[PDB]
Amino acid sequence: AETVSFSWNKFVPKQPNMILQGDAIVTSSGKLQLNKVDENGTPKPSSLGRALYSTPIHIWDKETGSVASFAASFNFTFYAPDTKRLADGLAFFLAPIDTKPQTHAGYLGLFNENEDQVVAVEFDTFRNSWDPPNPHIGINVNSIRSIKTTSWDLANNKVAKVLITYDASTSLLVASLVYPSQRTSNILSDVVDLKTSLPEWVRIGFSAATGLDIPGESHDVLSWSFASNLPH
Amino acid sequence: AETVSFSWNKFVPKQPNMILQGDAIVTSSGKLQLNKVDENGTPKPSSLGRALYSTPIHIWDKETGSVASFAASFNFTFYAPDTKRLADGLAFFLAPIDTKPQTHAGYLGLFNENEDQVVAVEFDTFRNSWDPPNPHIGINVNSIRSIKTTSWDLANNKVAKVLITYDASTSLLVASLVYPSQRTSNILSDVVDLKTSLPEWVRIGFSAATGLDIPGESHDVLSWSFASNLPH
Amino acid sequence: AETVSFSWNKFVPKQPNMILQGDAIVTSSGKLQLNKVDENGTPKPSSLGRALYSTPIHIWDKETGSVASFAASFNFTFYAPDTKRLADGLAFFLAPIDTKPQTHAGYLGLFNENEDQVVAVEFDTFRNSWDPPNPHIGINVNSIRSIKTTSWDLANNKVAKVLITYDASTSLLVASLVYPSQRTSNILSDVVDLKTSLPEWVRIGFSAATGLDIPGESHDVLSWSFASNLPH
Amino acid sequence: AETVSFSWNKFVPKQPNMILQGDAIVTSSGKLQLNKVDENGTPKPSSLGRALYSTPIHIWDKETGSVASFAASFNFTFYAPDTKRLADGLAFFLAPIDTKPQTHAGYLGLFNENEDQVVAVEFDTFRNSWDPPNPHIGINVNSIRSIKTTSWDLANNKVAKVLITYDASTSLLVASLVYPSQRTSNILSDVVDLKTSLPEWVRIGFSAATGLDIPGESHDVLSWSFASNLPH
Ligand SMILES: [Ca+2]
Ligand SMILES: [Ca+2]
Ligand SMILES: [Ca+2]
Ligand SMILES: [Ca+2]
Ligand SMILES: [Mn+2]
Ligand SMILES: [Mn+2]
Ligand SMILES: [Mn+2]
Ligand SMILES: [Mn+2]
Repeated sequence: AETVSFSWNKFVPKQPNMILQGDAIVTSSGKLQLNKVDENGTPKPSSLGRALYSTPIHIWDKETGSVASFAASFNFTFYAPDTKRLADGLAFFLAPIDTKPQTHAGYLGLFNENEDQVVAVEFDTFRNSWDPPNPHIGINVNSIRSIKTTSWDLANNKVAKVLITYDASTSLLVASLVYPSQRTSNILSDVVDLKTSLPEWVRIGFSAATGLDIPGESHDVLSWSFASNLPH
Repeated sequence: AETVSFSWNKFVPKQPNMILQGDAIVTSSGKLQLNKVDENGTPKPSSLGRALYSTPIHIWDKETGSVASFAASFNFTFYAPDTKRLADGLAFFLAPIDTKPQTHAGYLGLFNENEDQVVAVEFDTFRNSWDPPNPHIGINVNSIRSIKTTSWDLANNKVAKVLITYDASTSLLVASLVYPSQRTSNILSDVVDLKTSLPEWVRIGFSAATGLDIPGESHDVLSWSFASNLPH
Repeated sequence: AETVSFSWNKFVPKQPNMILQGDAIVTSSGKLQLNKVDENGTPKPSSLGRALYSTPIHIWDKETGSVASFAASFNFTFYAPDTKRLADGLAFFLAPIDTKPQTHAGYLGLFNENEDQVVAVEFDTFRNSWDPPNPHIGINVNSIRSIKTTSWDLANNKVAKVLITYDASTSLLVASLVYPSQRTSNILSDVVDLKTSLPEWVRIGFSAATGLDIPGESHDVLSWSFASNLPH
Repeated sequence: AETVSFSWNKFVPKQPNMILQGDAIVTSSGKLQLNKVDENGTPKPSSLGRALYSTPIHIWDKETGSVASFAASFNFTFYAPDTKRLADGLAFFLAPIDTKPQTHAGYLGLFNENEDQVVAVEFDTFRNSWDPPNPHIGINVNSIRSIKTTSWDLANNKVAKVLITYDASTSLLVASLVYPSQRTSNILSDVVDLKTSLPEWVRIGFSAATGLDIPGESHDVLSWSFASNLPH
């Protein structure tokens, strides 16, 4: 085996175990603030933040052909000056180490218009042409066109708690989101082949975009947990 | 703190850390077989099995007024000779140590017709008068009338994987069930106050009933995991 | 695999997950008090206490021939009215489920004069004919005659912290005792074959005796931790 | 809290979560080989290897004034062409992120002749003027002059297993080394104040040197484990 794992109940400004890209930063108040905001705290359009964890993860193994199993979780929120007009979303993902930001807005900073090898779970607020009705949750295997999605019952300014799981044995990825304040929950599950989708080593992180021409909503990540196993 | 936790990938016949009630037994093949069956393997009506874990759990504390947080999981299946005619269901629960079986069939062995202090998560196959349309999943706080339920997309003879969580801090209980074979999943969540619902010490286990006049479906528990924390 | 594990930072009077034998009891003040004492708090001679954990442990497996690996720890102390005159000792051990107390004093309640299948780590204060000079630590495989022992640098009324390990793979048992207050430590290690020494299922606990004709020292167990794994 | 932790049962050549300094490298055969050797496999004098783990560790906190507790372990060996002539040693340590190698041989690559803020546990084979008789184990707080040491019963070409612990609460560091093949073990313990000794963030790793004018012994690290907690 080969294992790793970490937990933070807060973000520490300037923490060396993290890598901030784009607009992303950490507040004195221990928030991971992915997008840029007004003094009033209002979001700025055409914004983009990413955040990754420094140590790369050994997700699969060529010789052995072994596949890691992982799990992650994190508390997060959003702020929408106007809830009738949201965009663009937030995502948790896995990418090559070298990873850098891609297209914004609708592409959630993870994908570029044409065809990085990315695996992602999206929390989408905005109906692109490829999107389904309503904000939803989706699995993204090398495309902004989710292989599966599900209605997401978002709640502005309220804390959502998230759970992600990868069962190597079934090759089945599961995502669940719960809002304790509203006693509400959504889940989603599908199969993903790590191997054909990613490099043996990856980096994980968060991505988030605001509306192109609109402010839509900010995206703050409050806490974060991760564990992984890779067997013999 | 005070913690406990256990995991089994199989059941061992005659294992001393378990307590079998009613029809319940463990197969040579490491299954926990809750209800009785034909040679052909068909279920016998009016059957009832319970199974508990020996060590009692310290779920809450009077002096401190502290509340445990727990989580559990287990792989399970069902066998329905005839899928048009199912009953009665399966449940995971928490009860007083002294606990013994109650009414069968529709009462899932946990509750008696009139008004034990029981907390349960049910997997219900049968529309009682108190039930909602379709097999579902529900939270049972001292009553067979779920405070909340959700459509359960059962699949006969297929393995379902289950997850239960209790967040003391939010007092929010979450139940998720996933069927990897069908890439299908359901979740459900609501608040439950341990304190007002149960004794400081409890025992946990499984309950399962067959149709009164029908065979409906058997209920086998394949594996089992549990962890709990009780703080200062 | 098959795993279990538990931790207590205090003892709860009347806790159902424990079994008290002999003089042993739990104080309002959360101590596990193995031997009997004066109002003044002085120990009573010819005293004997044992304490076990309720759930039995699956230490080895016949079919598979698999062996568990475990580890334990606990904070403990002793009280000697007169340090020139100590007896008799304290022990942590593994026994058959059925286990009941044996001979006292020098036999630490675990062994009887002539030849239960017991494995124990002793903290011996008293030179029996079979003992070596000075209080020591020893490994006891079915005999009060340690297969190995080591000088123990005891310190009255001071808290000692203990560590026990069993590496199934090497079949090597290790015991370390440290006294933080005095920046002092002892270790001891040797091989033990679980299989030939014990039953597939065992119960673990503590034993402790006072001097036959003397008071010697009391033995209180403050905290306790245990984890075990048994593989496929 | 804030936690991290990792385990490897082998080293992967070119693994990105590690940083190799000096002569240090990883063998096809998954060894971490700290010093340089002959084709015959014999060690080369005046050699030096270091190895660190990439992610930095948050060992203590200014605001809170909280101190982490950690533990580590690793399997290691040594090869001495001639056991009458050994040098120079191996060490596990904590340093500033920026850390780079210091003086070799007797200084184990961690310290320079005159007075980096380093905390280390040494496995010393060579009697310097500051050393005590015999190979030993020692605690090094900002000096190659151990604040405490203990006889180390080394065994050439044999696998030693090591354990390191830091109890923030007692501020007591413990080191134990065991050689299963020989049923032999050594322990050592003393207090160390993280705060006054190191920066809030540190990097951990291994260091190892060969004899100045002699080959002495090689130093290979086989496996490695680490966990840390930093509280609120
Ligand atoms: Ca979209
Ligand atoms: Ca029903
Ligand atoms: Ca004795
Ligand atoms: Ca030296
Ligand atoms: Mn979408
Ligand atoms: Mn129902
Ligand atoms: Mn003895
Ligand atoms: Mn030295």
